Amino acid sequence: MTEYKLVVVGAGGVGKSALTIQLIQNHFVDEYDPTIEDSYRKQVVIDGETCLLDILDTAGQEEYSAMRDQYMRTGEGFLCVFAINNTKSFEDIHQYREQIKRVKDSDDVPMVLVGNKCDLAARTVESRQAQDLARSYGIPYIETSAKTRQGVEDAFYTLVREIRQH
Ligand SMILES: Nc1nc2c(ncn2[C@@H]2O[C@H](COP(=O)(O)OP(=O)(O)NP(=O)(O)O)[C@@H](O)[C@H]2O)c(=O)[nH]1
Ligand SMILES: [Ca+2]
Ligand SMILES: [Ca+2]
Ligand SMILES: [Mg+2]
Ligand SMILES: [Mg+2]
Repeated sequence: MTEYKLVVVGAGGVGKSALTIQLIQNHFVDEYDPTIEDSYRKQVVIDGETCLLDILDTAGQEEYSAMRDQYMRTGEGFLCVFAINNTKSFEDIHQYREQIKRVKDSDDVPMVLVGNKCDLAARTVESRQAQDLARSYGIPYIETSAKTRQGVEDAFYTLVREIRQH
């Protein structure tokens, strides 16, 4: 069956782990344990196709930036996550995209831009700003909440559907 290698990237604390765990395990992780690098796999049906999701949950703490080249080489599609209440995290997206672009020697890498924590009211990144950023990369923008499950399946499934367009 078809296997899709997804890699979840973004700054510390934006909710990469919570998003992934909500998707695979269907619960919300409230506590904050910084990730080094974890792998998750789950067989799922997407648009009638039975497939395997191979998801790499990566480190947002910059001390581990050295590991980025390895996973960027392996991954087929990248979920670029920021938090809507964390401007700096949104600004950090460009540094992730650039490295992906270098490593893949491509600017048609399957990606989805994700604005997570859309359940919180402390918004400093407005939807339209993120929409504009994603437009410049030629990718979708999707808002999520790992807490309420809003948009979680759509984000990852859209990433799959982007890999398929390539
Ligand atoms: N309200 C709310 N809190 C969230 C959401 N996603 C994550 N959080 C909270 O934000 C904190 C950090 O989440 P986490 O998933 O660990 O972030 P991370 O990006 O995986 N961190 P790291 O890069 O260090 O591995 C946790 O306390 C988590 O509960 C969300 O959608 N809504
Ligand atoms: Ca919990
Ligand atoms: Ca692109
Ligand atoms: Mg994490
Ligand atoms: Mg503003």
